[PDB]
Amino acid sequence: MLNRVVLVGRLTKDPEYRTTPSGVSVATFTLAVNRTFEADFINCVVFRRQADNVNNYLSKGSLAGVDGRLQSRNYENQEGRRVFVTEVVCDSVQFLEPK
Amino acid sequence: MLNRVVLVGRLTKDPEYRTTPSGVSVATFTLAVNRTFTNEREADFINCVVFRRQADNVNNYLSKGSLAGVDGRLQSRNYENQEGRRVFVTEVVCDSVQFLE
Amino acid sequence: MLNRVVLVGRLTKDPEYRTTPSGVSVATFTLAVNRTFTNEREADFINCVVFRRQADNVNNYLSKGSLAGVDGRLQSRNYENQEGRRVFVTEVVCDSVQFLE
Amino acid sequence: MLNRVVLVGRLTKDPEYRTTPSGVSVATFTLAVNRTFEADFINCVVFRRQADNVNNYLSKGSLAGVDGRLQSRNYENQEGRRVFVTEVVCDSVQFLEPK
Repeated sequence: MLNRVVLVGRLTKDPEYRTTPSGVSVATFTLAVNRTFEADFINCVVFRRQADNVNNYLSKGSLAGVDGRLQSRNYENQEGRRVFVTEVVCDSVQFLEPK
Repeated sequence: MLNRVVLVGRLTKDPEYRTTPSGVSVATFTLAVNRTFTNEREADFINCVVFRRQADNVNNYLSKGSLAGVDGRLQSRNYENQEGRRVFVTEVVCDSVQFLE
Repeated sequence: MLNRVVLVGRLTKDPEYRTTPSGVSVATFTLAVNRTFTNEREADFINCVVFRRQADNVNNYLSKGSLAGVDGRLQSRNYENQEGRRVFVTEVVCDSVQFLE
Repeated sequence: MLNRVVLVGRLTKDPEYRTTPSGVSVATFTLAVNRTFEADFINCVVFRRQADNVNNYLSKGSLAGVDGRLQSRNYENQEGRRVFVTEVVCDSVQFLEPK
Protein backbone atom coordinates (compact mmCIF):
# COMPACT_ATOMS: atom_id res chain seq x y z
CA MET A 1 0.00 0.00 0.00
CA LEU A 2 1.04 3.58 -0.62
CA ASN A 3 3.05 5.30 2.09
CA ARG A 4 5.06 8.38 1.19
CA VAL A 5 6.16 11.46 3.13
CA VAL A 6 8.24 14.37 1.79
CA LEU A 7 9.59 17.13 4.03
CA VAL A 8 11.89 20.12 3.92
CA GLY A 9 12.96 21.57 7.26
CA ARG A 10 15.89 22.52 9.48
CA LEU A 11 17.60 20.28 12.01
CA THR A 12 16.85 21.16 15.61
CA LYS A 13 20.21 19.75 16.75
CA ASP A 14 23.22 17.91 15.37
CA PRO A 15 22.37 14.45 13.95
CA GLU A 16 23.24 11.30 15.87
CA TYR A 17 23.93 7.61 15.42
CA ARG A 18 21.88 4.91 17.11
CA THR A 19 21.45 1.17 16.72
CA THR A 20 18.00 -0.39 16.44
CA PRO A 21 16.84 -3.19 18.77
CA SER A 22 18.07 -5.74 16.20
CA GLY A 23 21.55 -4.18 16.12
CA VAL A 24 21.09 -2.23 12.87
CA SER A 25 22.90 1.12 12.76
CA VAL A 26 21.00 4.29 11.77
CA ALA A 27 21.32 8.06 11.72
CA THR A 28 18.65 10.08 13.50
CA PHE A 29 17.69 13.73 13.39
CA THR A 30 14.73 15.99 14.08
CA LEU A 31 13.41 18.46 11.50
CA ALA A 32 11.64 21.69 12.38
CA VAL A 33 9.21 22.12 9.48
CA ASN A 34 7.56 25.53 9.21
CA ARG A 35 3.85 25.64 8.44
CA THR A 36 2.28 27.82 5.71
CA PHE A 37 -0.39 29.48 7.89
CA GLU A 38 4.41 27.73 13.77
CA ALA A 39 6.31 24.53 13.06
CA ASP A 40 6.10 20.77 13.40
CA PHE A 41 8.91 18.67 14.85
CA ILE A 42 9.43 15.41 13.00
CA ASN A 43 11.87 12.62 13.87
CA CYS A 44 13.72 11.13 10.87
CA VAL A 45 15.68 7.87 10.63
CA VAL A 46 18.21 6.85 7.97
CA PHE A 47 19.50 3.35 7.30
CA ARG A 48 22.62 2.14 5.45
CA ARG A 49 25.66 4.28 4.61
CA GLN A 50 23.43 7.25 3.99
CA ALA A 51 23.66 7.52 7.78
CA ASP A 52 27.27 8.62 7.36
CA ASN A 53 26.39 11.30 4.82
CA VAL A 54 23.78 12.61 7.25
CA ASN A 55 26.13 12.71 10.21
CA ASN A 56 28.85 14.54 8.24
CA TYR A 57 26.92 16.96 6.00
CA LEU A 58 24.16 18.05 8.36
CA SER A 59 24.36 19.98 11.62
CA LYS A 60 21.99 21.94 13.86
CA GLY A 61 20.15 24.47 11.70
CA SER A 62 20.99 22.78 8.37
CA LEU A 63 18.28 22.79 5.71
CA ALA A 64 17.47 19.23 4.60
CA GLY A 65 14.94 17.44 2.41
CA VAL A 66 13.69 13.92 3.08
CA ASP A 67 11.75 11.51 0.88
CA GLY A 68 10.59 8.46 2.78
CA ARG A 69 7.80 6.53 4.45
CA LEU A 70 5.97 6.81 7.78
CA GLN A 71 6.63 4.00 10.24
CA SER A 72 5.06 3.41 13.64
CA ARG A 73 6.60 1.62 16.62
CA ASN A 74 6.60 1.72 20.40
CA TYR A 75 8.95 0.96 23.25
CA GLU A 76 9.26 1.23 27.02
CA ASN A 77 11.45 4.18 28.03
CA GLN A 78 13.81 4.53 31.00
CA GLU A 79 11.01 5.32 33.46
CA GLY A 80 9.15 2.20 32.29
CA ARG A 81 6.57 4.07 30.24
CA ARG A 82 5.43 2.83 26.83
CA VAL A 83 6.13 5.50 24.22
CA PHE A 84 4.38 5.46 20.85
CA VAL A 85 6.15 7.10 17.92
CA THR A 86 5.64 7.79 14.22
CA GLU A 87 8.92 8.47 12.37
CA VAL A 88 10.01 9.23 8.82
CA VAL A 89 12.22 6.43 7.51
CA CYS A 90 14.25 8.07 4.76
CA ASP A 91 14.67 6.63 1.30
CA SER A 92 16.90 9.60 0.62
CA VAL A 93 18.15 12.74 2.35
CA GLN A 94 18.87 15.86 0.29
CA PHE A 95 21.52 18.30 1.49
CA LEU A 96 19.96 21.56 0.32
CA GLU A 97 22.60 23.85 1.95
CA PRO A 98 26.00 22.54 0.79
CA LYS A 99 27.81 25.81 1.58
CA MET B 1 8.74 24.66 3.91
CA LEU B 2 7.38 21.35 2.64
CA ASN B 3 5.29 18.78 4.51
CA ARG B 4 3.23 16.25 2.56
CA VAL B 5 1.94 12.76 3.43
CA VAL B 6 0.04 10.39 1.15
CA LEU B 7 -1.15 7.02 2.44
CA VAL B 8 -3.43 4.22 1.35
CA GLY B 9 -4.58 1.77 3.99
CA ARG B 10 -7.49 0.28 5.93
CA LEU B 11 -9.12 1.78 9.01
CA THR B 12 -8.47 -0.26 12.12
CA LYS B 13 -11.81 0.74 13.70
CA ASP B 14 -14.89 2.78 12.94
CA PRO B 15 -13.86 6.46 12.82
CA GLU B 16 -14.52 8.49 15.95
CA TYR B 17 -16.66 11.52 15.16
CA ARG B 18 -17.37 14.55 17.32
CA THR B 19 -18.42 18.17 17.01
CA THR B 20 -16.67 20.76 19.17
CA PRO B 21 -19.20 23.08 20.87
CA SER B 22 -17.95 25.70 18.36
CA GLY B 23 -19.41 23.55 15.58
CA VAL B 24 -16.30 22.16 13.87
CA SER B 25 -16.63 18.49 12.95
CA VAL B 26 -13.67 16.25 13.80
CA ALA B 27 -13.07 12.63 12.80
CA THR B 28 -10.15 10.44 13.81
CA PHE B 29 -9.06 7.00 12.72
CA THR B 30 -5.94 4.88 12.54
CA LEU B 31 -4.83 3.73 9.09
CA ALA B 32 -3.19 0.32 8.84
CA VAL B 33 -0.74 0.53 5.91
CA ASN B 34 0.90 -2.71 4.82
CA ARG B 35 4.61 -2.47 4.06
CA THR B 36 5.84 -3.29 0.54
CA PHE B 37 9.20 -4.66 1.80
CA THR B 38 9.07 -8.34 2.91
CA ASN B 39 10.35 -8.76 6.47
CA GLU B 40 6.73 -11.85 6.63
CA ARG B 41 5.08 -8.46 5.76
CA GLU B 42 4.37 -6.01 8.56
CA ALA B 43 2.15 -2.93 8.69
CA ASP B 44 2.37 0.61 10.05
CA PHE B 45 -0.41 2.18 12.10
CA ILE B 46 -0.80 5.91 11.45
CA ASN B 47 -3.14 8.10 13.51
CA CYS B 48 -5.15 10.44 11.28
CA VAL B 49 -7.35 13.45 12.03
CA VAL B 50 -9.71 15.29 9.68
CA PHE B 51 -12.01 18.32 10.02
CA ARG B 52 -15.19 19.97 8.71
CA ARG B 53 -16.88 18.52 5.62
CA GLN B 54 -14.14 15.93 5.12
CA ALA B 55 -14.83 14.72 8.66
CA ASP B 56 -18.57 14.52 7.95
CA ASN B 57 -17.88 12.42 4.86
CA VAL B 58 -15.53 10.13 6.79
CA ASN B 59 -18.21 9.48 9.40
CA ASN B 60 -20.88 8.78 6.77
CA TYR B 61 -18.91 6.40 4.54
CA LEU B 62 -15.93 4.81 6.33
CA SER B 63 -15.93 2.04 8.92
CA LYS B 64 -13.63 -0.58 10.37
CA GLY B 65 -11.63 -2.24 7.60
CA SER B 66 -12.54 0.31 4.91
CA LEU B 67 -9.86 1.00 2.29
CA ALA B 68 -9.07 4.72 2.22
CA GLY B 69 -6.53 7.16 0.83
CA VAL B 70 -5.34 10.24 2.70
CA ASP B 71 -3.58 13.34 1.45
CA GLY B 72 -2.26 15.47 4.30
CA ARG B 73 0.50 16.92 6.49
CA LEU B 74 2.43 15.52 9.44
CA GLN B 75 1.76 17.43 12.66
CA SER B 76 3.35 17.23 16.10
CA ARG B 77 1.87 18.35 19.39
CA ASN B 78 2.58 18.00 23.12
CA TYR B 79 0.42 17.27 26.10
CA GLU B 80 0.60 16.46 29.80
CA ASN B 81 -1.33 13.37 30.79
CA GLN B 82 -3.09 12.84 34.10
CA GLU B 83 0.05 11.24 35.58
CA GLY B 84 2.09 14.37 34.90
CA ARG B 85 4.14 12.96 32.02
CA ARG B 86 4.72 14.91 28.82
CA VAL B 87 3.40 12.93 25.84
CA PHE B 88 4.64 13.66 22.31
CA VAL B 89 2.05 13.11 19.58
CA THR B 90 2.54 12.70 15.84
CA GLU B 91 -0.56 12.66 13.63
CA VAL B 92 -1.49 13.08 9.98
CA VAL B 93 -3.91 15.97 9.49
CA CYS B 94 -5.82 15.11 6.34
CA ASP B 95 -6.52 17.64 3.64
CA SER B 96 -8.71 15.04 1.95
CA VAL B 97 -9.73 11.43 2.41
CA GLN B 98 -10.60 9.34 -0.63
CA PHE B 99 -12.99 6.40 -0.33
CA LEU B 100 -11.51 3.50 -2.29
CA GLU B 101 -14.17 0.80 -1.80
CA MET C 1 16.91 17.18 -4.85
CA LEU C 2 13.34 15.98 -4.34
CA ASN C 3 10.97 14.48 -6.89
CA ARG C 4 7.99 12.42 -5.70
CA VAL C 5 4.61 11.63 -7.29
CA VAL C 6 1.76 9.67 -5.74
CA LEU C 7 -1.43 9.03 -7.70
CA VAL C 8 -4.54 6.90 -7.43
CA GLY C 9 -6.61 6.42 -10.57
CA ARG C 10 -7.98 4.00 -13.15
CA LEU C 11 -6.12 2.71 -16.20
CA THR C 12 -7.56 4.02 -19.43
CA LYS C 13 -6.58 0.88 -21.37
CA ASP C 14 -4.94 -2.47 -20.83
CA PRO C 15 -1.26 -1.85 -20.00
CA GLU C 16 1.20 -2.24 -22.85
CA TYR C 17 3.89 -4.77 -21.97
CA ARG C 18 7.17 -5.45 -23.74
CA THR C 19 10.60 -6.90 -23.07
CA THR C 20 13.64 -5.12 -24.50
CA PRO C 21 16.01 -7.59 -26.22
CA SER C 22 18.26 -7.00 -23.17
CA GLY C 23 15.58 -8.64 -21.03
CA VAL C 24 14.17 -5.70 -19.06
CA SER C 25 10.38 -5.79 -18.77
CA VAL C 26 8.55 -2.51 -19.44
CA ALA C 27 4.87 -1.71 -18.92
CA THR C 28 3.10 1.54 -19.74
CA PHE C 29 -0.37 2.80 -19.02
CA THR C 30 -2.25 6.06 -18.65
CA LEU C 31 -3.86 6.74 -15.28
CA ALA C 32 -7.13 8.67 -15.28
CA VAL C 33 -7.22 10.61 -11.99
CA ASN C 34 -10.45 12.39 -11.14
CA ARG C 35 -10.06 15.90 -9.75
CA THR C 36 -11.35 16.67 -6.25
CA PHE C 37 -12.23 20.30 -7.12
CA THR C 38 -15.68 20.72 -8.78
CA ASN C 39 -15.41 22.55 -12.11
CA GLU C 40 -18.70 19.33 -13.32
CA ARG C 41 -15.64 17.23 -12.24
CA GLU C 42 -12.81 16.71 -14.71
CA ALA C 43 -9.94 14.23 -14.74
CA ASP C 44 -6.22 14.29 -15.50
CA PHE C 45 -4.55 11.70 -17.72
CA ILE C 46 -1.02 10.84 -16.59
CA ASN C 47 1.29 8.62 -18.65
CA CYS C 48 3.08 6.08 -16.46
CA VAL C 49 5.98 3.71 -17.10
CA VAL C 50 7.23 0.85 -14.92
CA PHE C 51 10.09 -1.66 -15.18
CA ARG C 52 11.25 -5.16 -14.17
CA ARG C 53 9.18 -7.14 -11.65
CA GLN C 54 6.76 -4.25 -11.10
CA ALA C 55 6.10 -4.28 -14.85
CA ASP C 56 5.51 -8.03 -14.81
CA ASN C 57 2.99 -7.61 -12.00
CA VAL C 58 1.23 -4.78 -13.84
CA ASN C 59 0.82 -6.96 -16.92
CA ASN C 60 -0.51 -9.90 -14.90
CA TYR C 61 -3.07 -8.05 -12.76
CA LEU C 62 -4.10 -4.70 -14.26
CA SER C 63 -6.40 -4.03 -17.19
CA LYS C 64 -8.57 -1.28 -18.63
CA GLY C 65 -10.50 0.44 -15.84
CA SER C 66 -8.51 -1.12 -12.99
CA LEU C 67 -8.05 1.06 -9.89
CA ALA C 68 -4.34 1.44 -9.14
CA GLY C 69 -1.98 3.49 -7.00
CA VAL C 70 1.45 4.62 -8.16
CA ASP C 71 4.43 5.85 -6.18
CA GLY C 72 7.10 7.35 -8.42
CA ARG C 73 9.09 10.24 -9.88
CA LEU C 74 8.35 12.74 -12.66
CA GLN C 75 10.71 12.36 -15.62
CA SER C 76 11.20 14.46 -18.74
CA ARG C 77 12.73 13.39 -22.03
CA ASN C 78 13.05 14.68 -25.59
CA TYR C 79 12.66 13.08 -28.97
CA GLU C 80 12.49 13.90 -32.66
CA ASN C 81 9.46 12.47 -34.41
CA GLN C 82 9.35 11.29 -38.01
CA GLU C 83 8.26 14.75 -39.18
CA GLY C 84 11.38 16.34 -37.70
CA ARG C 85 9.68 18.07 -34.78
CA ARG C 86 11.12 17.96 -31.26
CA VAL C 87 8.58 16.42 -28.87
CA PHE C 88 8.81 17.03 -25.12
CA VAL C 89 7.62 14.13 -22.97
CA THR C 90 6.63 14.09 -19.30
CA GLU C 91 5.99 10.71 -17.66
CA VAL C 92 5.74 9.21 -14.19
CA VAL C 93 8.31 6.46 -13.68
CA CYS C 94 6.80 4.20 -11.05
CA ASP C 95 8.80 2.84 -8.15
CA SER C 96 5.79 0.70 -7.26
CA VAL C 97 2.23 0.14 -8.42
CA GLN C 98 -0.39 -0.96 -5.91
CA PHE C 99 -3.41 -2.97 -7.04
CA LEU C 100 -6.47 -1.51 -5.32
CA GLU C 101 -9.25 -3.77 -6.64
CA MET D 1 -8.65 10.51 -6.18
CA LEU D 2 -5.16 11.07 -4.87
CA ASN D 3 -2.86 13.28 -6.93
CA ARG D 4 0.18 14.81 -5.25
CA VAL D 5 3.61 15.87 -6.50
CA VAL D 6 6.41 17.41 -4.41
CA LEU D 7 9.59 18.80 -5.97
CA VAL D 8 12.69 20.74 -5.03
CA GLY D 9 14.75 22.14 -7.89
CA ARG D 10 16.27 25.26 -9.43
CA LEU D 11 14.62 27.55 -11.95
CA THR D 12 16.02 27.27 -15.45
CA LYS D 13 15.08 30.89 -16.22
CA ASP D 14 13.28 33.82 -14.66
CA PRO D 15 9.57 33.12 -13.93
CA GLU D 16 6.86 34.59 -16.13
CA TYR D 17 3.21 35.58 -16.13
CA ARG D 18 0.67 34.10 -18.52
CA THR D 19 -3.10 33.99 -18.78
CA THR D 20 -4.94 30.72 -19.31
CA PRO D 21 -7.41 30.22 -22.19
CA SER D 22 -10.24 31.30 -19.86
CA GLY D 23 -8.45 34.55 -18.98
CA VAL D 24 -7.11 33.41 -15.60
CA SER D 25 -3.69 34.83 -14.69
CA VAL D 26 -0.88 32.49 -13.56
CA ALA D 27 2.84 32.42 -12.89
CA THR D 28 4.91 29.84 -14.76
CA PHE D 29 8.41 28.51 -14.27
CA THR D 30 10.53 25.47 -15.09
CA LEU D 31 12.42 23.55 -12.42
CA ALA D 32 15.61 21.61 -13.08
CA VAL D 33 15.37 18.73 -10.59
CA ASN D 34 18.55 16.72 -10.08
CA ARG D 35 18.25 12.94 -9.92
CA THR D 36 19.82 10.77 -7.20
CA PHE D 37 21.61 8.30 -9.51
CA GLU D 38 21.22 14.09 -14.72
CA ALA D 39 18.10 16.18 -14.20
CA ASP D 40 14.45 16.40 -15.12
CA PHE D 41 12.84 19.60 -16.39
CA ILE D 42 9.36 20.16 -14.99
CA ASN D 43 6.96 22.98 -15.85
CA CYS D 44 5.13 24.50 -12.85
CA VAL D 45 2.04 26.72 -12.78
CA VAL D 46 0.80 28.92 -9.93
CA PHE D 47 -2.66 30.44 -9.59
CA ARG D 48 -3.91 33.35 -7.45
CA ARG D 49 -1.71 36.00 -5.81
CA GLN D 50 0.94 33.41 -5.13
CA ALA D 51 1.84 34.18 -8.75
CA ASP D 52 3.14 37.55 -7.57
CA ASN D 53 5.29 36.03 -4.84
CA VAL D 54 6.77 33.69 -7.45
CA ASN D 55 7.54 36.44 -9.93
CA ASN D 56 9.22 38.64 -7.28
CA TYR D 57 11.08 36.15 -5.06
CA LEU D 58 12.33 33.68 -7.65
CA SER D 59 14.79 34.17 -10.51
CA LYS D 60 16.89 31.97 -12.78
CA GLY D 61 18.88 29.59 -10.60
CA SER D 62 16.74 30.08 -7.47
CA LEU D 63 16.10 27.02 -5.32
CA ALA D 64 12.36 26.42 -4.91
CA GLY D 65 10.05 23.79 -3.45
CA VAL D 66 6.60 23.02 -4.84
CA ASP D 67 3.72 21.02 -3.38
CA GLY D 68 0.94 20.48 -5.89
CA ARG D 69 -0.90 18.18 -8.26
CA LEU D 70 -0.21 16.86 -11.76
CA GLN D 71 -2.52 18.16 -14.48
CA SER D 72 -2.67 17.18 -18.14
CA ARG D 73 -3.81 19.33 -21.06
CA ASN D 74 -3.10 19.89 -24.72
CA TYR D 75 -3.19 22.71 -27.24
CA GLU D 76 -2.29 23.55 -30.81
CA ASN D 77 0.95 25.55 -31.00
CA GLN D 78 1.96 28.28 -33.45
CA GLU D 79 2.93 25.83 -36.19
CA GLY D 80 -0.47 24.13 -35.82
CA ARG D 81 0.83 21.09 -33.97
CA ARG D 82 -1.03 19.59 -31.02
CA VAL D 83 1.22 19.62 -27.96
CA PHE D 84 0.48 17.39 -24.97
CA VAL D 85 1.75 18.53 -21.57
CA THR D 86 1.78 17.40 -17.95
CA GLU D 87 2.40 20.27 -15.50
CA VAL D 88 2.64 20.73 -11.75
CA VAL D 89 -0.16 23.00 -10.53
CA CYS D 90 1.17 24.41 -7.27
CA ASP D 91 -0.79 24.45 -4.04
CA SER D 92 2.20 26.25 -2.57
CA VAL D 93 5.66 27.40 -3.57
CA GLN D 94 8.44 27.49 -0.98
CA PHE D 95 11.25 30.03 -1.35
CA LEU D 96 14.14 27.99 0.03
CA GLU D 97 16.86 30.59 -0.78
CA PRO D 98 15.64 33.89 0.70
CA LYS D 99 19.13 35.46 0.73
